[PDB]
Amino acid sequence: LQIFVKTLTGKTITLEVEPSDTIENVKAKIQDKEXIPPDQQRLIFAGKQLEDGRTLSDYNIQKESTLHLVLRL
Repeated sequence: LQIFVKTLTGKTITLEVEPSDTIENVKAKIQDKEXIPPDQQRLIFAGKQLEDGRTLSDYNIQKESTLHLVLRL
């Protein structure tokens, strides 16, 4: 299952995930690609900010869905 993540600076990060992954698991993939501690990340999907104990399938995040990464570093 592939999803995209866009950052305020511009660029896309593409992630390999699983439908039952937690948002915490998705932050840990972004931490692997970008060096950013999970507590400094917010992920927004279609307007709505994602909570770390919920899963992608909880929010109906499907293949080719786009998440927006917002930082407070």
